[PDB]
Formats: sequence, C-alpha cells, structure tokens
Amino acid sequence: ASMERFLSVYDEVQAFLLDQLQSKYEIDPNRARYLRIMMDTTCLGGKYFRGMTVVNVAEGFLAVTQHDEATKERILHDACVGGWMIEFLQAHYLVEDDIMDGSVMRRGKPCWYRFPGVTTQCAINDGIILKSWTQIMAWHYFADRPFLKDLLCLFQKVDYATAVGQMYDVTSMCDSNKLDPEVAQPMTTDFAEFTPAIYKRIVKYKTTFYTYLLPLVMGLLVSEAAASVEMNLVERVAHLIGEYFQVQDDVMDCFTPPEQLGKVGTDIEDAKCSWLAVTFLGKANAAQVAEFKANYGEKDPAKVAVVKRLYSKANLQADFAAYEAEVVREVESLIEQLKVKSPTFAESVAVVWEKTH
Amino acid sequence: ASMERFLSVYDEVQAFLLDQLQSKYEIDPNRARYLRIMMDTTCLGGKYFRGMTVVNVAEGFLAVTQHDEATKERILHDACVGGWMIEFLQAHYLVEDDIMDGSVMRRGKPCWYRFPGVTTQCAINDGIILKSWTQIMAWHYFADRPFLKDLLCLFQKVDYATAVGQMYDVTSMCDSNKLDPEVAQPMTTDFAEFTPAIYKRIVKYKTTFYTYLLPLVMGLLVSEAAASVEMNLVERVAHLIGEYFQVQDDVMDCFTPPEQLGKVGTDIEDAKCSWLAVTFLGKANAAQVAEFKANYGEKDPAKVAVVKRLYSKANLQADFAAYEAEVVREVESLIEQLKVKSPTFAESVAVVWEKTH
Ligand SMILES: O=C(O)Cc1csc2ccc(Cl)cc12
Ligand SMILES: O=C(O)Cc1csc2ccc(Cl)cc12
Ligand SMILES: O=C(O)Cc1csc2ccc(Cl)cc12
Ligand SMILES: O=C(O)Cc1csc2ccc(Cl)cc12
Ligand SMILES: [Zn+2]
Ligand SMILES: [Zn+2]
Ligand SMILES: [Zn+2]
Ligand SMILES: [Zn+2]
Repeated sequence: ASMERFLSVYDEVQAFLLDQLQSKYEIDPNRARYLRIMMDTTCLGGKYFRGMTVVNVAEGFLAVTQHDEATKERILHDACVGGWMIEFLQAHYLVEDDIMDGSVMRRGKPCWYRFPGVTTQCAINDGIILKSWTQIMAWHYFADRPFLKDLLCLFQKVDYATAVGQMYDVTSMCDSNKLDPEVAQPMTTDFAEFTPAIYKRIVKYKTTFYTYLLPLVMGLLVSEAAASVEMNLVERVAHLIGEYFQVQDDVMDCFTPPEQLGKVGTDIEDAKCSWLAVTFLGKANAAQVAEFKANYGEKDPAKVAVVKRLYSKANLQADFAAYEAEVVREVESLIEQLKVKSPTFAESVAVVWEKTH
Repeated sequence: ASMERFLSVYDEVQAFLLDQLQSKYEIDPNRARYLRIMMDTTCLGGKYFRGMTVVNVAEGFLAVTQHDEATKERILHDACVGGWMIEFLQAHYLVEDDIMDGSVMRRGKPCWYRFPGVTTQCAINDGIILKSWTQIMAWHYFADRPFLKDLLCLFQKVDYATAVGQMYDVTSMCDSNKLDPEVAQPMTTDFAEFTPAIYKRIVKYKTTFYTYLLPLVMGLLVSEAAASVEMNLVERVAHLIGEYFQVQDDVMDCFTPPEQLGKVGTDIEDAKCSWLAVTFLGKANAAQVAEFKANYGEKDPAKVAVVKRLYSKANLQADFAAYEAEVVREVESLIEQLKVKSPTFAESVAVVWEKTH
C-alpha cells in the first residue's frame, strides 16, 4: 500500500543522506547519529498529508495510463521521494518558525530547539540542513529525469512564496506605515489591517503554496501529466482549499482544548491576524470593538478571557457556517472545471478536499 | 571597471527582485522598503571578495578567448549575477550565524537581528529570504544558459557543505561521544578533539567551499571554461587558501584590537576550536595544559587573560611563520600545476592568494 511504500522510502532516503555524509562530507558516527535523530524528530510523527498527496495524485494517473510495471514502480518511487522533499521543507519551516515564535510544543512534543542537547544555536542550523536535504535528494534521485528542471524551479518558487508568507505573518500585527528596521515595532492600535484581503494574503503565501499547490503539482510532474490540467485552475483550487484549512487551524487555536490541539494556543496573546479577529471586527459594534482593542495582544489571562468571550457572543460559528458553505460551492465549481481535462486529477482534488473538510 | 559593473548589477538585481514581489507576490510598498533595507544592510559594506572573484576569473578568460562584444558583455553580466548569488549566500549565513552565536557586532555595525525594528523573529526569516533570492536570481538571469544545471547543482552542494561546516563548528567544544539531543552538552574537559585534523575539517566545510571554491568554479562556469582545469586541483587549492584565511581570522580574534577587528573577539569565552588553541595544545607542557583547561571557555575576563598570556608565552608567532611558509610552498605548487591546462586561471588563483596573504 501507499503509506507503507512512502515510509519505506523515508528509510532509504535517510540511509542515502547519512551514507553520503560519511563518504563525502567526512562525518563521524556521533554527528551522523545526531543528524539521524534530528531528521526523525522533525520529519516523522505527523499525518504525512503533503507527502501522501504526491503519491495519491501519481497513483490516480497510474490507474488510467499504460506503463510497464518497472515504469509504475519508478513513478511511485519518484512520487515518494518528491513527497519527502515537501515533508522535509515543512520540517525546515516548523523548526525555524518554532524558534522565531518562541513556541513550547508542537503536537504534544517539545519544539526541536527546546531539546536539552539541541539549543537554538544548533536548531537554526538543523533547520537549514533540513531544507538543504530536499535539494540533495532531488539531484540524486531525479538526476536523469525529464521533470527535474520544472520540479526544481517549482520547488524554489514555492519555498520563496512560503518565506514571503512568513514575513506577512510575523508583521501582521504592525502598522504597515510604521515598518522600519531602525524602530521597535508597536502593535497596531487601530487594527485597520485586520481585513479579509490582508488575512487572505498571509494565508495564501504562508501555507497554501507548500501544503496544497506543491503536492498537487509535484504529483503531476512525477507523472509527466502537467498537460492534463490548466495550471491557473490548480492554483485557484489550491489557494481556496488552503485558506479553508487555515480558517480551521485559527478557530482551533482559540477553542480546541490544549490536550487535543497538542499545544497551548497563543494567537490572541501574539496579536495574530486570525480569521476570528478579522471576522469579529467585520461584525462588532462600537463598544465591542473598543473592548477588543483594550484586551487583544496581551499575555494577561483575564484579557485573553475577555477576547474569547467577545468571539463566543459575536456568534462567529454562524460566520464559519456561511464561509464553509461558500467554500463548498467554489471547491465543487473548480473540481467540475478540472474534470474537463482530467477526471483522474479532479478525483485527487476531491480526496484532498474530503481530507481537509 | 569591474567593481563599478558589479555594484551596478546589484541595483539591477534588487530592482528585479522587488518589482517581482510587487507584480507576483502581492507585496505592499512598506514591506518592499523593509526588504530593500534588509538587503542593503546584510549584502553591502564588505569587500565583495567572493563576488569579485567570479568577475576576475571571467575577465581573465575574456582576455584570451575570441568573442563578439555582446558576448563579452553577457559573460561579465552573468559573472556579476553569479558573484551576487555568492554574496547573498554569505549574507544568509552571517545573519543566521550571528543569531545562533548571540553576536553583538559585525564590521563595526550591530548584527541585523539586533536592529530595533527587526528582532530574531524577523531576522531568522530575513536570512531564509536572502538565500531564496540566490535561486530567484539564478532562474531569472540564467534561464536559457547552458551552465544553469551545473551552476545550480554546484551552488546546492556548496550551500550544504557550509551548513555541515556550521554543524562541525557549533559542536566543536563538545565531546563527540556525548552528543545527544536529549542531554545538555557539557564543554569538553580533555580537549582531545582539539587536533589539526579536526580543526581542518571545521574550516574546510564551514568557510572554504563558499569563500574560495564556489567563486572560482562559478567564474569557470559562466565562462564555459571548466574543461581548462582539473577540478580536483581547483578543490585542493581552494581548501588550502581557505584554511590559511581562517587561521588569519583566528589569530585576529584573539590579538587584533576591537576597533580594528570590528567586534569584540569571543573565541576563548566560546571555547572555539581555534588555530591558536590547537597549536598551543600541540606544544604545551603538563602545567601549561592544566592552566589552559582551568581557564578556557569561561566568560570571566581574568580567565580569558590567562589564556591570552599562555598563547603569547608559547611563541605561537613562530608556529604561524612555519605554517605560512608551508602554505606558500603548497599554494605555489598548486598554481604551477594549474598553469599546465590554464595559465589564465592559474593567474586568477595567484591574485586570490595575493589578496588573502
Ligand atoms: O504554475 C504553477 O502553478 C506551478 C509551477 C511553477 S514552476 C512550474 C514548472 C512546471 C509546471 Cl508543470 C508547473 C510549475
Ligand atoms: O499561485 C498563483 O496565484 C501564482 C503565483 C504567484 S507567486 C507564485 C509562486 C509560486 C507558484 Cl508555483 C505560483 C505563484
Ligand atoms: O567538482 C567541483 O569541485 C565543483 C562542482 C560541483 S557540481 C559541479 C558541476 C560542474 C562543474 Cl564544472 C563543477 C562542479
Ligand atoms: O572539495 C572536495 O574535496 C570534494 C567535495 C566533498 S563534499 C563537496 C561538496 C561540494 C563540492 Cl563543490 C565539492 C565537495
Ligand atoms: Zn509563526
Ligand atoms: Zn495556528
Ligand atoms: Zn558561528
Ligand atoms: Zn573568527
């Protein structure tokens, strides 16, 4: 099965990377063990949604395309390697983002930089190595492949879009007109930049390119199937599903209990431009807006409890139901448009949506 | 002239990157200004030795190769773009290394992360963007170039070697057998790993690939001149000159006054595996070794002053003179071997050596 092939390829890639460090980079066994532990701790334990989307898209095409058995095996192995490039790209951004944000946990486990024998000094570089490994595995496994050029170019643009999104996110509680490397940034007092368009831009770049666009397009590239789709349509459906995914994460940060969330949610304390804050500001009256400004972006638990009460009272659940209903209409419309050129790819998008929704 | 062409291309590359952020990445003017300031602050103000080595190697080949004038202009523009990819790669590693090390200054200016309106939260991501920009400029400027594949593959391997070297450096004061993500790392008490071979490995990977090998090989690639050299010989001369460069930096960290150094040197406090510590341990008697162990890797100024006194008393200046004499013999031997296939490239190596020495 797909998951078992995917996990087996992780062991193969790891062995290759570590053997190459020994044969070419003069690594010693203790540092190779540190790196093996770092790779397992940062890359494993999740759902592998991104990596498995590449494999699922590739298997959809295998069902409808004539190939020798050895070719089907090669395509699946390429989809697994490609899927691991995305999982390692994610691992790079989670390691770095956890250090940037001073995060404590991620999925009921301490953040990598918090491990006693790691520290921020190592962890920042470990994050750098994680991304460097994505390129090492591409050049090694896809050296003779016709899709190598397109895959490297796509991967670079998605990585860049992600870093641009991280910039939009970390600066989301500042006033744009006040941004200045020379002056410490005050948190906004007016919240004028907490709008649906500004929120959409953070989410589009920070998450949707690496979580949805990259796995779908990589599945097409390893299958040599990019002519079966209109790329503008794949972009629109990736950004749409990706946004819905983040709206879910945002609601969960505030209302999902820490035991289920796998961390203590701090979007309110961090003054993040969340779906809840933007949607609340789109419907609140004068007194509610004023109460929001006097309590948002503060570590004080009483102030955090005021914000959480305003959200519950504002009936944000109704806004979510309306938003979700709108997303369902649009996702179905885009799936219908994809069916024109590829029913197989349209079906893979339907699975990705079902897994998100 | 070469420097003026190089600096003009910086303005062109910057304009391209910022215009693309506006046209494709939905950036607003204030964030574009933040990124312009970040790029200028982290990429400019140095000697441009790495970037200018690419241009110098390319101009050596232009003097001896028949080309149309438009081709000479294209090669020089490519050498400038390539040179900026290396300067931006350096900027990425200096931004991240300064955060990793908790550095205060670099070249008489505060480290980027210390700027009031920057902070570590932004700076880590700014460092990520700096490296992402190297790939954006390669795919844009070299899209149709025959050397694009080789240049991207070389750049990736050098970037990876550099991150591996940073790992060797940050772990250089730990006992290898004790490395463990689960356990806080004690500083070595025996200093058994402060050997010439271990020192050589840190330096080879941390600095020599991006400072010497990459500029020389990029100059060959943009000139389509890689067949004029034995790559094993270019590697050996890059690693040799690169090591000598680091031995100089190490001596300067301890003995060059802070006003001239552009920072307060902390290798002793940081327990770094420096050329001075390794060379001292290679000649010290029992009492001197014991005094070294009781004072090294400590913030205490009196303890730092004991270490500095042991180095002066050990006549490390004589060891440096002997080392420098050995490097001169070997660099001349390698330059002689390079003259066989390319007197022009051998001359560029001679200039790189003269600039280092
Ligand atoms: O256009 C997109 O959405 C994705 C993309 C970026 S570079 C590249 C190269 C080849 C193919 Cl098929 C797609 C892409
Ligand atoms: O997806 C889009 O709307 C088009 C686009 C804008 S920046 C960027 C970076 C990478 C890729 Cl693959 C696509 C895009
Ligand atoms: O072999 C080296 O030292 C440098 C290197 C790494 S990948 C690559 C591709 C083409 C050329 Cl000409 C050199 C290199
Ligand atoms: O320079 C060498 O001795 C050969 C080598 C080992 S790891 C590595 C990474 C990148 C390049 Cl360009 C060369 C090498
Ligand atoms: Zn974050
Ligand atoms: Zn969240
Ligand atoms: Zn450092
Ligand atoms: Zn130094």
